[PDB]
Amino acid sequence: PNFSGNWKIIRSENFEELLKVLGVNVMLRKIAVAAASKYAVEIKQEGDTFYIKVSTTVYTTEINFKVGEEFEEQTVDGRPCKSLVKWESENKMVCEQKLLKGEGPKTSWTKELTNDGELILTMTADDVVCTQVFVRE
Ligand SMILES: *C/C=C(C)/C=C/C=C(C)/C=C/C1=C(C)CCCC1(C)C
Repeated sequence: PNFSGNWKIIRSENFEELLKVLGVNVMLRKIAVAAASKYAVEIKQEGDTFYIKVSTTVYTTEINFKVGEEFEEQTVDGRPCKSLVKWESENKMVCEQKLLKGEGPKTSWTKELTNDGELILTMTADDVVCTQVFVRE
């Protein structure tokens, strides 16, 4: 597959519920949900190496990794973690995360390229799964 692209969000479900599990208070959850309404994901993929830039209106972050090699990023609620991405199939990868310090919910994410040109991101905290769908810009 080629995940490369400038991806624009078209749907976001269960994001507030995810943030609630992660301990974010109500007003900030609503504000974060609003920022997700228009956010972008830019992917450059070369073989098993990924460069990912996630951007909202006022914030941008980069996530760089090679599949199967541990790296450091942050959880959704911003806690530093160690991460490891593996393929689950031709067009889907899964990332397991472990907190660098302390305890907290078990978090992870997945990225899938569908056959109709959508990118599906999921983000999980314990029992709660957020699903977001993007198309290429
Ligand atoms: C592989 C693609 C990944 C890991 C995308 C991750 C995206 C996020 C962690 C998005 C986080 C956001 C917040 C934590 C609040 C502001 C809105 C978002 C959706 C940009």
